[PDB]
Amino acid sequence: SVFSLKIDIADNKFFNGETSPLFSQSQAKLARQFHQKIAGYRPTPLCALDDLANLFGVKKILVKDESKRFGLNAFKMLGGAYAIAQLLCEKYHLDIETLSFEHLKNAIGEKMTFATTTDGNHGRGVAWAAQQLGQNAVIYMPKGSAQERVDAILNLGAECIVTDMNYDDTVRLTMQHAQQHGWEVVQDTAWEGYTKIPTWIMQGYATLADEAVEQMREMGVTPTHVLLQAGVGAMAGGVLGYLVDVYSPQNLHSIIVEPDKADCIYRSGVKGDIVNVTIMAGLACGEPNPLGWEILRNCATQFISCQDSVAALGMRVLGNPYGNDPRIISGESGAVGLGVLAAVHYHPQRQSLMEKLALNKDAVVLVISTEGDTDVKHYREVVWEGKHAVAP
Amino acid sequence: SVFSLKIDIADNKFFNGETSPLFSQSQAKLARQFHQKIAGYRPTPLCALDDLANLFGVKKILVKDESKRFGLNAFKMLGGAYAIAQLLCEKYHLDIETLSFEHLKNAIGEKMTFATTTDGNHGRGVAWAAQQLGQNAVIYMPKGSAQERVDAILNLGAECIVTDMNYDDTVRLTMQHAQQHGWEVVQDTAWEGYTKIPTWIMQGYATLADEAVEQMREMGVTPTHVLLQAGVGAMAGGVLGYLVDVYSPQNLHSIIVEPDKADCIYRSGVKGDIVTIMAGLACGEPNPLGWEILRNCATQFISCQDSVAALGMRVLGNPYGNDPRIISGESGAVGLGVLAAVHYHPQRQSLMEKLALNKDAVVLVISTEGDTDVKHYREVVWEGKHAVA
Repeated sequence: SVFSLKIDIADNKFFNGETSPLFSQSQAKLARQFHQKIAGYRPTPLCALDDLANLFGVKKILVKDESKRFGLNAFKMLGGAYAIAQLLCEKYHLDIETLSFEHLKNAIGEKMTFATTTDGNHGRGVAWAAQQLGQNAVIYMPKGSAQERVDAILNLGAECIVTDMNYDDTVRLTMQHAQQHGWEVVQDTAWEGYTKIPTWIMQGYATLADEAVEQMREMGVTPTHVLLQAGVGAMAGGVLGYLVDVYSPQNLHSIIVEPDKADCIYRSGVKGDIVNVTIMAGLACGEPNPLGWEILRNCATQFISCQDSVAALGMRVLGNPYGNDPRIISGESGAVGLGVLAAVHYHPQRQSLMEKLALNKDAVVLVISTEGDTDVKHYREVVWEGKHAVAP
Repeated sequence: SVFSLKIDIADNKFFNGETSPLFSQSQAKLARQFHQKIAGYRPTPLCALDDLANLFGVKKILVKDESKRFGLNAFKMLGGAYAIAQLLCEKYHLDIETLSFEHLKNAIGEKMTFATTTDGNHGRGVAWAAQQLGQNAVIYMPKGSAQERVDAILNLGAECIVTDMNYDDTVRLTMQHAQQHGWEVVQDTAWEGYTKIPTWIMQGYATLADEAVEQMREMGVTPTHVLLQAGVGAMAGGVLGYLVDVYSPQNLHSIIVEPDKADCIYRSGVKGDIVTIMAGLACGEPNPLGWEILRNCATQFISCQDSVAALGMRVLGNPYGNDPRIISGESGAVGLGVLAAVHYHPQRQSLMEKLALNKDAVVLVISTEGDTDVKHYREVVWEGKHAVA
């Protein structure tokens, strides 16, 4: 059926192609060397959706499936565990490059307590790392957070306090308690006086991009496009930072994807300056991450502000593939990049939307599925019950 | 996670447990012998939905996947091709056991013309068999029929006429033209003076039942339940007829499943006498031959809301846990849809008790068709068309 879902596309007028000092091939290779030492490491699958690509009128659609990332069901621990390891190594005067993760688990020293607010995956990665390394974790979640996500954190030995307040008021509470008790704040975003931890996080994320590049080279393919879903822009910034260093920013058509109720990067993209703004878990934004914004402002090709139901489409399209394509389990925020492609294909303005996005029969499109079914109830409501339908 | 879809359950008050020697084991095996000889024959998969069973609170859910029935994407050829072969052997003094497709496809001489009305699957089976055996087919389809289904018939070398009338009015036109030009009417239902062809069709359908029994006995399992979606009850009658001969009609909890606006068998079950719908489950009047079997041997009849089928499609297409994926059309999935609707229903406990569904239940389900209309299929599974709320 032909349907019209809100897709706003805006060219990045502030593009300059200046690559990053903090986020490149070398730091990502370092991070992956670290990840390669953790029990249960395995590069996550890069799935070829050949039949969907032929339906959509592109050459290839490739989906990085991060639901396979160590049983955490999301990509987030790549950064969270890396930042936590770095912090511990720093406190114990250890060199993270010359030791194994197991060496770190049995490390002796003063115990740290990590404090975080999360709407799902970030807190879980922090809680996971804290437990592995014998440290403590205190994770706060906003009002209305799903009990399953709370329990995922509790099952990792961390305290998990569900507040009566929204996301931002909970961050403030995390910061205030951490000051009071002498805890270490671990957030995936940056602000003035707080750039060190978010940098490690973004460098850690780049492991998934290094894996994808290797896998693409093995396949003998070169991407022309990448879609990156962005909350504050930590993943987008870190992942694009890596890919832009490999491919050049002129020769990679990067698209940043946000839901329209939290399109903080999209709005910043039009103005050029930082624009400050419930949202699908994962893609919340209040203020854009300033470290990530630097990379996106410089190197992102386009920004998209899309309708919420676009993500739900993506969940379904991945969950019940076309032709003989492989099946992928993708949560709301995980699927929105793929959703964009599905939404463009059924759109009346298919032809001009494709031309705008420079999609054609030669396009090799890289998509990141950032999480699996982290809320199983919401997942099945979408894919089985048809909740958040296209028309409704 | 909580939703109430209408699923009317009625015990069969007219149950007597009288099997049908006519639709039993021996006739199914005879029809299977015929299908076995057809190039590319392979029994259709019987998929174990173990993780779905554990979620729903039953021992096993087994799904007969008729989307693998040759390249037809539906079970229907099993009856249609068998009946057509029997007609040809009768007319041209041939032996069914030694019948050569290659010989009939190329032979010169007298040819039959087979006339039928379909909403999709039946006519495609008739067209397929006509092509394979060197005969002619003229297929009529009602107003609004999907162009993909029309093309599928045309691709088989048949004539396909799309009318501006409903299903029933198209059947009469088929009968009028066949009488006028001397064609052979091949319909998958019965009326007075028209039972012989439908009989073969129902016996042919039982090949899927014979296959599933073989597969279940290879698995070492015994089914406690079977859900059968019924249009006029030809598939149901033929399949249950077979199944109750194998397992006895007392030891097998059979549930006949019908959509809302076409519940002709359900209304006949409550009364006791013969009384544009999702493709394949149109009725109007029940098949008398099928009705005799269901009245006798069916444990229960279900009249369910339309969206139950759309649920089944999505549940099959995007499985739970590590279960195998199954592509199932609207009518194909409605049997599985009932199970998923019960599970999420407020009255789950009293629905399962009413259906004798428990932790020991081994539930056999038939997926009668795959994605025969791909536009519709993807609208349901991707776009969320016919949502639960």
